[PDB]
Amino acid sequence: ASTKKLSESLKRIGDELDSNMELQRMDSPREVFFRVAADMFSDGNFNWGRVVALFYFASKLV
Amino acid sequence: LSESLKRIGDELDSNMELQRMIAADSPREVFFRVAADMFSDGNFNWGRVVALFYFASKLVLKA
Amino acid sequence: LGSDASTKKLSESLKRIGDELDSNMELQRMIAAVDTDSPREVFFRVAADMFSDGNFNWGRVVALFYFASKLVLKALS
Amino acid sequence: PLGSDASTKKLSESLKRIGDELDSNMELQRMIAAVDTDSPREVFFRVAADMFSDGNFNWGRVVALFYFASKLVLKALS
Amino acid sequence: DASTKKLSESLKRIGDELDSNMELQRMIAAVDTPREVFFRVAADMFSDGNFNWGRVVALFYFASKLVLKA
Amino acid sequence: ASTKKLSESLKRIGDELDSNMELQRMIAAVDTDSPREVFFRVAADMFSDGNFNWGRVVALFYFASKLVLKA
Ligand SMILES: CCCCCCCCCCCC
Ligand SMILES: O=P(O)(O)OC[C@@H](O)CO
Ligand SMILES: CCCCCCCCC
Ligand SMILES: CCCCCCCC
Repeated sequence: ASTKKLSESLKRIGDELDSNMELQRMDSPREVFFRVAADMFSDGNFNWGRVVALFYFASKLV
Repeated sequence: LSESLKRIGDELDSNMELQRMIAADSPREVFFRVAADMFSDGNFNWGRVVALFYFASKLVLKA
Repeated sequence: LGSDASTKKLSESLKRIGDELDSNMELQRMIAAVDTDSPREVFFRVAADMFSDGNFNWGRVVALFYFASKLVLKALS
Repeated sequence: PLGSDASTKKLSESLKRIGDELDSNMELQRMIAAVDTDSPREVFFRVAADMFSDGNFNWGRVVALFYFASKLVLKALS
Repeated sequence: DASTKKLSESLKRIGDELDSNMELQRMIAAVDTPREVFFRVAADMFSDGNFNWGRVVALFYFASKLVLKA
Repeated sequence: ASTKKLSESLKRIGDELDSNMELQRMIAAVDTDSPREVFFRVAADMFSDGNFNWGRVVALFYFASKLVLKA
């Protein structure tokens, strides 16, 4: 029950990110990444979850 | 999109139950058990992969 | 441009290991036969089996990395 | 529900056998343990330079060099 | 084989100029114990909107020395 | 603030790298049909002396990464 309560949480978070935001929204890879990254951190909040979402976004374009 | 990656990472950062469940040893064995239970069904959507990476990246900071 | 008894012997063994990986015909056939349907399920099935016995050593990580990188290239074309 | 996948099992069983030969090759681990614990960047370069001295840059060699690199980073870490 | 000599000699001087820049080494060493000063420098590096690749490598040079101290 | 001086030095270094026309000229003159062999021959020549300082690895990463864009 220990690992099961944690995996169902991440599984619940993962599917709700996949169904809420119409993702897979995707000319020049480097520019547009730094374009959204500058807009992600216009407010000086560099929280860790923002880097993780920005990490996957960078690997998507490659 | 810029606000999409923002609120996605923010709500994942603010889930008090998730941050409490992550705080609950031997990191690699639990990560393998968590990853095996996450994809016990047959869907490997990006959100689960990101949430597993977010769990792994948080799991390596404690070690 | 420089060697030693130990480093030269170490280099030839790593070179022999890497060459036997790429020339293992049966290994290359199994890798080339993976489905382009979902390489994620294949990668998960492989990783789950490689760490099912509760044992984790870096040779298996390295072998999983060799397959994952080849799986990425085949799924690109 | 993930059921069976016999062809993937043949592959994962082979990769698992390959990774265990690397970890249990006592001749390889002896050579890895017996390289200078002083300048790990230097010995890594000389190994890499000799591995690709012949014009062959196949991916299996890169992975074998990455394996030696990964073990090299751990020895200098402990 | 000689065309390599000029290029490798320039990259060699670039790397040595980086590590032997005493003012730069002092500034990198004067940081505090973590991941947030990296973003403070990063957002300060790209505030003019220029994301040319040389700046990313220069930031990688700082981050790698920053992560070694950790 | 305190990081302002360091941020301007890294930004200056990055701008000097990309604007070094003689360096960009040499990187652009690399054989596109064998970028791997050119890289190894440059890397072996860079460390032909006994020095393996981290700055040289970063410079090698700059040349290698620019090599991957053309490839
Ligand atoms: C004491 C020097 C730091 C230890 C680094 C060892 C890593 C060697 C492998 C290099 C791979 C790029
Ligand atoms: O020759 P292989 O082993 O396929 O690797 C080549 C790859 O590194 C780029 O083409
Ligand atoms: C112990 C199995 C870990 C496998 C990671 C799951 C990633 C699949 C996309
Ligand atoms: C050849 C890969 C060098 C990176 C070493 C990483 C060690 C874990």
